[PDB]
Amino acid sequence: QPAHLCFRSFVEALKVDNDLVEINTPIDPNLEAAAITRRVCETNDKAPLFNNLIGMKNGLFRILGAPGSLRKSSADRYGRLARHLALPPTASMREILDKMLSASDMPPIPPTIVPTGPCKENSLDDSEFDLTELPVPLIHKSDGGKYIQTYGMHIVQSPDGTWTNWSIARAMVHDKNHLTGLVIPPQHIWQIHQMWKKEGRSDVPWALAFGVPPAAIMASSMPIPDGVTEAGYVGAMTGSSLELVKCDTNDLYVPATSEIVLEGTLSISETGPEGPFGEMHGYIFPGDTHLGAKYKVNRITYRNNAIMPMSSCGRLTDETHTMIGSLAAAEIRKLCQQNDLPITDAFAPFESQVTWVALRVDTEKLRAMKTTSEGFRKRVGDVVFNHKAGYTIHRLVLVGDDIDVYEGKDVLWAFSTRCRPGMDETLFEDVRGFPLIPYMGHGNGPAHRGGKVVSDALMPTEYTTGRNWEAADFNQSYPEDLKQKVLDNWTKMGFSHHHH
Amino acid sequence: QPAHLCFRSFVEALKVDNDLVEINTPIDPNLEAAAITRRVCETNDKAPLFNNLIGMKNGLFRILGAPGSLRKSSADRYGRLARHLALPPTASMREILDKMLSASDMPPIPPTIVPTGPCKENSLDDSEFDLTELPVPLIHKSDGGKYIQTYGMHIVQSPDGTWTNWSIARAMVHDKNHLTGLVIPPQHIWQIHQMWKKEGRSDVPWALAFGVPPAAIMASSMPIPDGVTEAGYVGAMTGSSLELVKCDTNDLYVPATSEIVLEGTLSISETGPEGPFGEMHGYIFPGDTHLGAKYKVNRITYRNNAIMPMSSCGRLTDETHTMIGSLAAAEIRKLCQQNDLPITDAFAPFESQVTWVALRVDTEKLRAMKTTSEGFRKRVGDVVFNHKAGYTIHRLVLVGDDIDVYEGKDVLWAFSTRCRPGMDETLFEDVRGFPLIPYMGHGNGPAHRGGKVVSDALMPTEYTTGRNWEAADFNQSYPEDLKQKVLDNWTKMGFSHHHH
Ligand SMILES: Cc1cc2c3c(c1C)C(C)(C)CC=[N+]3c1c([nH]c(=O)[nH]c1=O)N2C[C@H](O)[C@H](O)[C@H](O)COP(=O)(O)O
Ligand SMILES: Cc1cc2c3c(c1C)C(C)(C)CC=[N+]3c1c([nH]c(=O)[nH]c1=O)N2C[C@H](O)[C@H](O)[C@H](O)COP(=O)(O)O
Ligand SMILES: [K+]
Ligand SMILES: [K+]
Ligand SMILES: [K+]
Ligand SMILES: [K+]
Ligand SMILES: [Mn+2]
Ligand SMILES: [Mn+2]
Repeated sequence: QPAHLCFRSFVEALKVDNDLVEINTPIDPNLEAAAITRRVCETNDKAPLFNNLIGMKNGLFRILGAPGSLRKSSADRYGRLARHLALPPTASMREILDKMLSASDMPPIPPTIVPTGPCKENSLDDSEFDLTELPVPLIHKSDGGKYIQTYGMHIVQSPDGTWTNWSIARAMVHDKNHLTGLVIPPQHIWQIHQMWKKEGRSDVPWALAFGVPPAAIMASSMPIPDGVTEAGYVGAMTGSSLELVKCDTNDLYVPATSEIVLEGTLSISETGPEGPFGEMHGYIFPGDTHLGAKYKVNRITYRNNAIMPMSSCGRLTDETHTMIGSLAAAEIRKLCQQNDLPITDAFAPFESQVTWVALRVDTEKLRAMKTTSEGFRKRVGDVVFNHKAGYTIHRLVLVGDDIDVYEGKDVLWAFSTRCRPGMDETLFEDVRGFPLIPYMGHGNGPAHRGGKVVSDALMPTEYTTGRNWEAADFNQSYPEDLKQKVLDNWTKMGFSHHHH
Repeated sequence: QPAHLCFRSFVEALKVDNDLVEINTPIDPNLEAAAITRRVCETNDKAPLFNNLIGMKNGLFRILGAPGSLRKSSADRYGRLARHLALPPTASMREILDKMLSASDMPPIPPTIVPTGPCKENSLDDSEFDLTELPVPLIHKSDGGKYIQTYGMHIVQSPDGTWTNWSIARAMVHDKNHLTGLVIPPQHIWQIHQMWKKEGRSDVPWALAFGVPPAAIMASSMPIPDGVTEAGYVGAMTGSSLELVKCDTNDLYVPATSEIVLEGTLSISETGPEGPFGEMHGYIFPGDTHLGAKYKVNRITYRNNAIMPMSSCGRLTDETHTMIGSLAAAEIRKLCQQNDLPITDAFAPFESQVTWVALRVDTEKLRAMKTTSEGFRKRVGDVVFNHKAGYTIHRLVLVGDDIDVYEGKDVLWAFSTRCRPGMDETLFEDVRGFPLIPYMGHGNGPAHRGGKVVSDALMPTEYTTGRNWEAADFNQSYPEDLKQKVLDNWTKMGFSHHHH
């Protein structure tokens, strides 16, 4: 099966790429696996596959860390993401995000039901598993629980059957047969949950599939529109209907090649202690436990030699930066274009801990609008910050056509030199805020509201007559023939490879 | 003579360090020298010494580019700056800035007059030179003139004789015997100029010395206090009285080992076209010429085989970042401490194009103040932004004791995650602004006023009871013994030198 359609094939792809280290000696899921993974993520090393996890019983489970993290070289920096999508490993960010957006104007390709698959190789019923006995990792030393769920896909369906959502929300083990986790607005698992609670008749039928098709985990992490079933979007994106099998204890459908599947219910009434957890923005607040959603597990099914993917998230760079930030930015780029805003590209700079999105503007189009900074900043912020795709983003930086928004250094340069603090900015206090950012949920103001800003790094003449400067750089402040002479004589004179 | 006290010895030091490329074939001062230098600065290469400059006559002149730019390795990144100051080449930024501040609580060591020196090896009077005939560089393709002065020291003295200031302000050739340049408030050359214009009797006696003692060019680029003679400060800093010779046509004194010396006057009445110039913030605005100050040159003296230093300034990283930013930040650190503010360290991040300064706070001291963010932000901004040392800085970022302000990545992390836009910031509109930043002089508001902000990246509990988080990083979210186990087994398991 292809790597983008089968997690087990994706692991083999990473090996073939010389992008995997298989650790076959005993590794402790209490911190050690996540510590190795953390170091990998902070150094852009090869992904670790822990084949000998202390506490692994009857096939549950091996761990793959850092599945969507960065490689060291510039030439295949995003290779692990490209391997989720059948793209060449040298794919640019622009090409990855375009591939993630491509299904947005295609008909869905709904999934195909098959009668069985590898996820049915083993099962454990209600008397045979205990979630406290599995090798679930403690990921950070102060975490409030063992976070079994950092890279699986929650599957829930609207009561009317019309929308089936796939999404990554965190969850940790509560006891032998329950998990707790975050289920918060405006996320789709929350939106569906609310539908079931207003009906008031039963808990939400639920499954959580780990080690799903890599193309499906990518869509699970992208804020595609309300009401859209991720399976059909992935089908369109990949040009192939995904094969799903039915759960044994409910009528939801899971990828046939899922490594591990939990089946059960998400309660519409119960809660339990959840968190704290070491989070995307680089922090944990020890002892900051709050009630979260409560899931009951009725059944586990799994592949022989099952592998659990894990995100050891925190400071730069991991799946929470490469996937949450970049995929939000892709959806925001589309959203702006559909609102007739002249945006060509969008990216969430890593240097902003993916809290900013830089929006590249077609300034020829801007000029024809015959508008001003104040008006244009307000229009952009109202579109993005009132939409779910803007949830996690607190600062939008508008830049002209000379800036490559996928290059943090150039975004930082533009922001720092072209946006006058205050005067060139519009603050938004009456929009939903992202409470996980420290300055929101542990800050001086309301955890759930405001704290957002549009910073205009467009220069004045970019609204009127056109760019009126040249950069004081080697590229722009010397003629072509001189530049080429310099480069051709560089090593000859005494001064100092693309792949490496 | 030691390298920090003699420019010619400093060039030899850079060679011995394998930090120099001597180019002995013909190089054009029309762009080519500055293009090579620009590339050096954008790639942290070795400093270029152009020994065969097309148009060099009767010893005037060779060029050294990139004299205060960065080296490639992390271990001696600031080595070229250390070589200005007799510090080991591995010196940290903290050690360089401490050495620049050390004279601030020492008695001055005034200079020693000697009867001659190498700067008197050759002379040209009023009938023998023509500044349009020398190999003065065109540094950027759209510059409004040939900028002879990018790394020399202007010397002017108060009418009462009590203060002699040394400073770098840019100047370009106007005609055979004049230069034009920037003389703008609040700079000391401007402050002295104003004194002479209010007396109204004569133009300002003036000299411009190129290739001065490296310790003296550093102090020339630092905003030490009003009224303080840079020579005595350098004397104290170095522990040695500087040797100066008298000018031939005026009574000012120049370093004895200066490579080239211009003697003349700065007019109290005349102006001439000046600029545009490719500037520190990374831009040139072609055709943006304005009247600047006008200098008359009456005499040139120079060393045999004289060498002119040159800054090919613009985008990262050159002398305008490493010296203007860092030395302002050092003076701001001192200024805050003298105003009883609990600041331990200050640095202007390169990523902010040296427009921000990050101030590290002793949060134990902050806690004893029993204050709030709003009050503390106002107090810090009022101290810094009303002082000359704050002129070039438009954003101050306050951070707690965990952040290394000399590490841009950590400053960016703190800013982006701990400062809530708007609410955690105070804007300052009634302070002097730096017009050279594009968003000031080519922006939407007053070029000379406002546009400044204090951004508080201190978390709430840092004012009260103490830090209440741990970072979600390898350093902080795993115990010591585990971390060390991981590191000791890293290459054994399969994963990947300080000098490289
Ligand atoms: C890649 C990624 C995405 C996480 C995520 C992480 C990763 C690695 C974890 C598991 C490591 C940390 C926690 N995560 C949560 C999360 N969304 C959320 O609501 N709660 C979370 O707890 N997301 C973000 C979420 O998946 C996106 O917002 C999706 O758009 C949700 O899909 P939806 O649009 O269908 O609601
Ligand atoms: C390192 C450095 C400093 C420049 C400088 C450059 C460099 C490389 C140039 C020459 C390449 C670009 C232009 N420069 C100017 C300048 N100050 C100024 O007022 N006008 C300028 O034109 N300075 C900043 C100035 O030297 C500091 O502000 C000093 O504090 C001035 O000394 P003072 O405190 O005694 O007035
Ligand atoms: K999704
Ligand atoms: K602007
Ligand atoms: K000075
Ligand atoms: K704050
Ligand atoms: Mn969805
Ligand atoms: Mn001075």
